[PDB]
Amino acid sequence: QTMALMVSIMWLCTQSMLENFSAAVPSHRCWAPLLDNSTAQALSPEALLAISIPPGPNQRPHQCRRFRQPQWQLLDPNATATSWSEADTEPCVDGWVYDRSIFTSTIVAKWNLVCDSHALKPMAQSIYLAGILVGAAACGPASDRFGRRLVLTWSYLQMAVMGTAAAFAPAFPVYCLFRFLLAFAVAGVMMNTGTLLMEWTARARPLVMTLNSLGFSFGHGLTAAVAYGVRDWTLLQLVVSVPFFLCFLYSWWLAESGTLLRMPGLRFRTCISTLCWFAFGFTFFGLALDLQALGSNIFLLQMFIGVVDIPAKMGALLLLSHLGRRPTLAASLLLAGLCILANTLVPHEMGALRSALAVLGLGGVGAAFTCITIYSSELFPTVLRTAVGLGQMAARGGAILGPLVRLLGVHGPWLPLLVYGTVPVLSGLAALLLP
Ligand SMILES: O=C(c1cc(Cl)c(O)c(Cl)c1)N1CS(=O)(=O)c2ccccc21
Repeated sequence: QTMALMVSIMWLCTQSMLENFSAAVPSHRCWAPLLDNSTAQALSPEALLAISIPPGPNQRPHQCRRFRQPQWQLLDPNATATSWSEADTEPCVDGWVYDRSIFTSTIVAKWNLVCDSHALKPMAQSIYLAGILVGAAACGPASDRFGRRLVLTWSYLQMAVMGTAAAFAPAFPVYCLFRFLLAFAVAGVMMNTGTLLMEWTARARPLVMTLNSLGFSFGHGLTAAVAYGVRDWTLLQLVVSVPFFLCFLYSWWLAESGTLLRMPGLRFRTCISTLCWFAFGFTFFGLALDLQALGSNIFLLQMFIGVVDIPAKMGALLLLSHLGRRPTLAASLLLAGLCILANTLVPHEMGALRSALAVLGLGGVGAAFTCITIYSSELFPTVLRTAVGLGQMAARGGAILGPLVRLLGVHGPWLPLLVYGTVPVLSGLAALLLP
């Protein structure tokens, strides 16, 4: 049934977007004696925070440095500001405390993802996407040998097990391994769902496709409410993985009640298709995992993303039927690129406009994915149609490289978004030359 696959892809969407909320970084500072000790520390907590922690980014108290001694010189206005020396600070060693207003417990606040380990969250996303790649590369022969239903049930069981395991992970490497196995099973489910929806009915192939995307969509759209309802990441992952335990009931139908010629042949079409897939995967998995910086409210941002991505990718099929395949694809790619570029061009004070631009860019990359996945079925004849698998592998590689460019935020907060806006523009300019 199509409804079962839609529910499955919606829950896989919740599992995928779980990383955007469980790895959210709140405003943090490390333990200070004049702010977290007993009453003897004294009134005016802002003055205590100012004299105990030097200023930092965005004219805020430094989230990564603490004063070893209380600097009373900055509190009295008669003295010159920024008079403290660098030697008076200590490397924020006494452990970090986090704001429990928005999120009560996250993977950043649990394992102390701080300056020295700030690359762990993008490294965790990269490990997840590498697990996705390994699963997509491995479950192929497994599905061809052991059957699609058996590997589907095994992947569902693995998703459930790894979800319940990562919900209670005591260490960071163990959590990374759990996420790697969960991503392996996610990729297995993805491959099986794609292989089944490609040939269950198909003329109706574009309709079925539009459909699994209206899918991941209703998804991010429902995962925002789930993240808003459950403030603890452990119980959040638990209640996200329980639906997979429920879907495991359909195992065994209720108990019975090669192709390397894609590179030399059509090399131009092959490289262009792989470039578009790489660009889409890169942009999507680089933007959909850092929504905290793209908007002011992550939940409202995701809800707006979904409610605007529904009609865009709905009319994407009308555009494909009326205007063609290449023109609408190039137009959507250029629109997404221009939106992500204007997201950096606009100042950060226009939060609503930044959120709107991010939503428009995500809708554009979704429409571009729809266009390219409809066009890949006609770029190559039946003899060459594993070009689709090669494009999928290229998109997975782009997804993997996605979080790796986010490390450039030290050189500037706009560089990752600058790349996320520049890559789709070049992708559309290259796809414009398609026949
Ligand atoms: O990862 C993939 C993916 C990769 C390949 Cl190679 C595929 O063939 C397919 Cl169908 C999906 N995503 C991530 S997503 O947000 O679910 C999402 C939403 C909409 C379209 C694709 C897609």
